[PDB]
Amino acid sequence: MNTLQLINKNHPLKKNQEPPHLVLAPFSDHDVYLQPEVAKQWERLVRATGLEKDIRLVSGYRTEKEQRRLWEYSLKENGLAYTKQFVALPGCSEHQIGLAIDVGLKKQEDDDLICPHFRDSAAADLFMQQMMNYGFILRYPEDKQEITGISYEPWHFRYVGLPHSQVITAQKWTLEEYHDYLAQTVRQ
Amino acid sequence: MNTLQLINKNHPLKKNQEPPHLVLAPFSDHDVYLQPEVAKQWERLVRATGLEKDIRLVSGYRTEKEQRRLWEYSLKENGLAYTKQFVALPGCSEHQIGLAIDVGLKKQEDDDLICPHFRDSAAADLFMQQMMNYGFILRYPEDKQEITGISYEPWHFRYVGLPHSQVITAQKWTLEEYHDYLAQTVRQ
Ligand SMILES: C[C@@H](CP(=O)(O)[C@@H](C)N)C(=O)O
Ligand SMILES: C[C@H](N)P(=O)(O)C[C@H](C)C(=O)O
Ligand SMILES: [Cl-]
Ligand SMILES: [Zn+2]
Ligand SMILES: [Zn+2]
Repeated sequence: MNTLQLINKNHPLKKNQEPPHLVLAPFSDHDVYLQPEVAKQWERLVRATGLEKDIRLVSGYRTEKEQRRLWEYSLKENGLAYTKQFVALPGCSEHQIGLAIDVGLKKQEDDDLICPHFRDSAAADLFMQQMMNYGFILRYPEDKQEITGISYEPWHFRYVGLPHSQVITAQKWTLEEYHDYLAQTVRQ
Repeated sequence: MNTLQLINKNHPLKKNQEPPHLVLAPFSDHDVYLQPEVAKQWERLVRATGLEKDIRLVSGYRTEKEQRRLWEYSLKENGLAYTKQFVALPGCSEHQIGLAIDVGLKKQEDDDLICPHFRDSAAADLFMQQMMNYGFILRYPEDKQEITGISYEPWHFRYVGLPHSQVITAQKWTLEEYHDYLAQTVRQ
């Protein structure tokens, strides 16, 4: 189980890839499932930031079939442009390996399917200060769209574990750039 | 597509069972998947009742592994007796075939994933007046626990389609009793 696995349009999942072990993750108002270490660190993060009343887990594990239904729904409802921007192709979603969390605010009207609100908020600010100390990175940062192939998603966090999350966040890297960095270092 | 399939402790899913067709379902704050006709009738029901801003889809299709992890979670958090009251055994949940919905109120903060709040509100009252006209039944009514093997769940609805849901609801039947009725009637 590689917590650093790069999954995107250029690196899709293999169909022989073992489905992740899963557990039900806490701090949601519905059933969300995550790889066990991810759930454990998510829980540690929420408790340590004391954000129990302020944030919630919106989305976790999705099967490929589910990712395809999500994709097809957004394509139909929101059009190809929006969908390519904000939804990963089936086979290319981190949600399919149980290492991705979508996080939202608990006091939200509007709250949308594809783009849960995790912006303009003291809680989100605190979450962004401590996330990396529990193994999470902001997967799709602003102005990295050409590197990640995905538009800015303040709600989507990827578990990579320590110290990777701290290294990545401090350098304001994407996971793509992190792999580039590691490959360049073994190359030198 | 057997919309009347009886799934419970005494009638588990087989792995003769091909997985359900699935679509992303509307009127939720996260990704919920349902069999297509279920999602369609759910959407019609919410629009007809004008409850788009009042209720939400909490849970839909759940894989067998997910049901197992949900059950294991409840065991840890709530103990065995509570879990058996409210959570179907893995392999015995209607959620695994995509014909069940858990419904909650859209305004509820820190809602319970196991037992979503769905009583003492005008929204729930109106939903209970119209659900059966769109193919849904209250799966686990309050005075039927010896028949269903499950405690009263005001939030849990099962799609059986028309006219079945109207027949079942007018008789204050369970799906168990409905099956016994159809069986008994055939022998006439
Ligand atoms: C790129 C992400 C989009 P998301 O899952 O955060 C959004 C659909 N909720 C993915 O599809 O894996
Ligand atoms: C977990 C909730 N109590 P449910 O999903 O409404 C219970 C139902 C019997 C099932 O586990 O399918
Ligand atoms: Cl399908
Ligand atoms: Zn996501
Ligand atoms: Zn249910």
